[PDB]
Amino acid sequence: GTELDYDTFCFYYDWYGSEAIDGQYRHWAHAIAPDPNNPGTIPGTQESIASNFYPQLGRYSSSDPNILTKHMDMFVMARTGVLALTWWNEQDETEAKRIGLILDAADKKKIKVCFHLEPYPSRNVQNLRENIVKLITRYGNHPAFYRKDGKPLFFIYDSYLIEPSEWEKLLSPGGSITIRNTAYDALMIGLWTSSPTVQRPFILNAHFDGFYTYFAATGFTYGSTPTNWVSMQKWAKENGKIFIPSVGPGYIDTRIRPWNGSVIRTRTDGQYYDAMYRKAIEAGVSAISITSFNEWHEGSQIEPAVPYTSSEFTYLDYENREPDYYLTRTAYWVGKFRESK
Ligand SMILES: OC[C@H]1O[C@H](O[C@H]2[C@@H](O)[C@H](O)[C@@H](CO)O[C@@H]2O)[C@@H](O)[C@@H](O)[C@@H]1O
Ligand SMILES: OC[C@H]1C[C@@H]2N[C@@H]2[C@@H](O[C@H]2O[C@H](CO)[C@@H](O)[C@H](O)[C@H]2O)[C@@H]1O
Repeated sequence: GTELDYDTFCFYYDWYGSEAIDGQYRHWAHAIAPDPNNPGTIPGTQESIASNFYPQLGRYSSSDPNILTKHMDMFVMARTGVLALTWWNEQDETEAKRIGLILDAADKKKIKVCFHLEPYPSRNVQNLRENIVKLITRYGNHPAFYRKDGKPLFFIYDSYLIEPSEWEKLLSPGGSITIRNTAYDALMIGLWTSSPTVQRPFILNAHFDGFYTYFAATGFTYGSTPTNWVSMQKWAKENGKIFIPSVGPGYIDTRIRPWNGSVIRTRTDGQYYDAMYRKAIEAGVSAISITSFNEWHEGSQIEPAVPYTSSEFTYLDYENREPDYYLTRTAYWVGKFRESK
């Protein structure tokens, strides 16, 4: 009852910086988003960071090998065997260095790493293919690189921004630039957002291998409404698709999106997380994703947080629970998920 689960994916963000390592407390400092219907910036000082919560590890660097060790030990505590790494195609030496550091640290703990392909500028199926080839070439032989039944796995965020007719070229076995039957074949997991009438043909026509839902906030989309998960799984099974619902402990992003309060989901001392995780397991899925390890801007993190009140902000915290509660509660749910597999 302590081993890692390799069908449990935890979304991980490597974009945090410190002045010492990165030259700026990157992401702890963050622009405040204008209201879609100034706004200024959060300066990323000790007192004022771009989160409604406050990390136990402080304003850390994602490139600090000592932080990475600590994070891998947290994954072990949570029993989450796969780190699903945000990937922004920065094409810079700092990105390349950090990915290697994360793979190296993960391997010491038998954690695996897969990539979460983000909506980088001009993303399209051709440069996606080239980037999948690059990632598999660079990292595919690393011992921590994830495979499921012989295949890499990628999550594709906001996949609906690319038309199914383009996806088909990459993901159908007959597609013009197919990855199927090549050295670069992979399980491609697209984002299910809206109603079945839209999403079912999208997924089929795009030739995705499966789908995930991402959002930690229940009801934000059809896909992130857990009462839909039984029927989504039924459809997945009938159509040979892998459904990987995303569960999270809460949501709050109002430091960076002050206009977005309607998306707040309160943690209620863990009861929100328990409810969402239970629904995923009851749906009878093969794999679960966790939003998130450390999306601190969106308040979905399971990473330890501490009480903190500064002269600039009174942070939220884990209340009646201890800082590592969400790690240990994840481990509880991983056990229940395994019991179901
Ligand atoms: O606008 C706030 C909203 O922004 C982000 O989500 C956007 C997009 O990535 C999603 O696919 C669609 C889903 O309908 O919504 C937005 O356009 C997220 O940061 C989200 O959590 C946030 O509420
Ligand atoms: O990993 C998928 C998304 C997770 C999270 N909603 C953000 C998206 O990133 C945008 O918003 C971040 C702040 O929450 C911002 O730092 C980043 O630059 C944005 O691209 C992720 O795409």
